Amino acid sequence: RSLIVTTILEEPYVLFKKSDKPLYGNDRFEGYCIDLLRELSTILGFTYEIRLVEDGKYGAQDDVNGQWNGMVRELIDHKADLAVAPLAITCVREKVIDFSKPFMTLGISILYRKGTPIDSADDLAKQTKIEYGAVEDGATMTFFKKSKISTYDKMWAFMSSRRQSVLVKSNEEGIQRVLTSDYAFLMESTTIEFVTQRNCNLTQIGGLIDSKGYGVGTPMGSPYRDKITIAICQLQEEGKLHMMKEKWWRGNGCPS
Amino acid sequence: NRSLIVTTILEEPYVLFKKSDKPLYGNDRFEGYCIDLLRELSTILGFTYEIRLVEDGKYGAQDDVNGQWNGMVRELIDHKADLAVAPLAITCVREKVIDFSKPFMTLGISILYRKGTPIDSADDLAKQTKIEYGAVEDGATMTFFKKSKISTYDKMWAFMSSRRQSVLVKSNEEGIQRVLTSDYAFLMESTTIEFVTQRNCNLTQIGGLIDSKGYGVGTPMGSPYRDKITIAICQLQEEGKLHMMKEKWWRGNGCPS
Ligand SMILES: N[C@@H](CCC(=O)O)C(=O)O
Ligand SMILES: N[C@@H](CCC(=O)O)C(=O)O
Repeated sequence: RSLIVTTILEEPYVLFKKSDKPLYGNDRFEGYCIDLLRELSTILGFTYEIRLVEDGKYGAQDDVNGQWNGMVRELIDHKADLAVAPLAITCVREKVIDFSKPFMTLGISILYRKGTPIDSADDLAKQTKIEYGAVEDGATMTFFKKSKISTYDKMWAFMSSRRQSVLVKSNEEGIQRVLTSDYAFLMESTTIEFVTQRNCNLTQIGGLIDSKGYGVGTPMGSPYRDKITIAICQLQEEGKLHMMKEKWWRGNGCPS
Repeated sequence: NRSLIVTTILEEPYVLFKKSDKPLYGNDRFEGYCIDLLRELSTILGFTYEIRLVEDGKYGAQDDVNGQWNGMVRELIDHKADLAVAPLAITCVREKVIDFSKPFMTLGISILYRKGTPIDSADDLAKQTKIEYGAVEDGATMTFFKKSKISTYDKMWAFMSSRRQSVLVKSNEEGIQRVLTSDYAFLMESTTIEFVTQRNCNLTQIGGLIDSKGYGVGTPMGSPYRDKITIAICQLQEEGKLHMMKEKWWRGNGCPS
């Protein structure tokens, strides 16, 4: 039996492979998470079918009714066996789904343009001329919501009282807003690293604000979770996780 | 309920002896990021505890021949302690014999040497012989190099293993003192490197993180505290408390970097 693997389109983790002819099935995707998924299947010996989350969402809990959406809800309802995606392992998701050990470490940081007085979230928090936000219903947005730290709680009051105007639906939308307006985008440092190598005008501002991991998600209590953690340890041991990251982030396009 | 026995090891700034004129007793002897963490866990979960330094002074690694563990790891396996609240690296070989909470801090292995050196990576360090290098004996960093199949790290282990008696040292403080007085580069965890370099401007990290892992609270295999501790650390992490404690103990922030 074939495991259903739910994912989401996000460069350079998961993308449509470019070719002159129609591609079908798993063959039509490529990226870091497609390579990882492939290495996992050959270690653990399963077959799989990749499907993109119908929602287009990562997975947040809505306050009004306590229900999840996105990739998390797909695993909650057992419509997927695994989620191989840049899905952040967070405490609020660990209550409803299970994660393998992280296959990559990252943090929330700020994507903005080179050449400004802003050099930390602290500088953003204390003003309102430069708008900022994050992907709505992602892990970054939940960081700000739960923090009892002045700077981050103040950034959440700002974003919160301007939801319909400063929260974006995807990273690409946030990236487009940084490039076309006075807007700073809170997003994950791994993605920022990929993005600032293709746009020399963009830069990560300040350091990492938190620290987290991407792990493969599974429904709560499933037995593949421990198998997958052991496969990830082996790939880490062998340097393959590292090789996969140089391959997908290879692009000495801009100066660092 | 009885007090939990917590095993730990002296290591600035995680765990140290409070500075005082008069002598202190029990738990009152210690201070540090870890001791603060322990204190917070105890009130979140409601337990009393007694802190005991690991008898053999090691974090824990496996014997070459029989594969028996030593250090804090071995104390947990043997049930001599209920928890290990220390900068204990969560690693795959350790997870086979003890349980860890979710990590309260992430880090990686890096290199500590003097500023001014042309060495800029472990690959650089492996190809020369004027500069010696090593790690804390019987900890997660030594184990990393010992098990590595990556060419550069395997080359380094061949060196540290042959000069073992001299280059593997008993603690971070001993390795740091070797960096400051001899041509010796020290393989160690980035959090600790960050503590040191912020306070001594003659010292620097060389290269990036050599690998990546977290610190976690160790518990004996299958203990019920594991999930309760994970739950507490999540509370502390979400709200911003771990960050506030990191800032309190990594105080020194004063060098070009
Ligand atoms: N990777 C995030 C989505 C994007 C973000 O929140 O920055 C998640 O797992 O929710
Ligand atoms: N923190 C390490 C010890 C120090 C090191 O290996 O550099 C451990 O848990 O073993």
